[PDB]
Amino acid sequence: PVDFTGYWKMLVNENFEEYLRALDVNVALRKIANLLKPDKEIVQDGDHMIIRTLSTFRNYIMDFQVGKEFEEDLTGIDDRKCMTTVSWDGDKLQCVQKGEKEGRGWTQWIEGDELHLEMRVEGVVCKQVFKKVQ
Repeated sequence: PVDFTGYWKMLVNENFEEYLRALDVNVALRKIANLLKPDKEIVQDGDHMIIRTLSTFRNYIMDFQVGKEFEEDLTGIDDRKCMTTVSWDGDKLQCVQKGEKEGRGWTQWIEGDELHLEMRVEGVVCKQVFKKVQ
């Protein structure tokens, strides 16, 4: 129902250190992650989506069909593998990442001209907000 396609620049990044720690990211890699302001480059065609999380350090690429469970390789983040499903919730995207960590996933939606992303694991919540450059 919504088209997320765009290059979205980060404006807000709350509790990211707390989220990476809950994934057992070691202290040096958390130190550099503090420098980063990852952007979202998204291309979508219907239920097919590529979400490229771009940073000067390391990118993370997601490439998926909404509603199709897939083996997600989170190499670069915590190098785990998850059984992951992205689903439509109205205009919102809900992601459940099944694996070692409880309650791992995220929610993505657009409010106005703002891309919103909440990342969760073990009850830690990271809030990110992005905007296209007008």
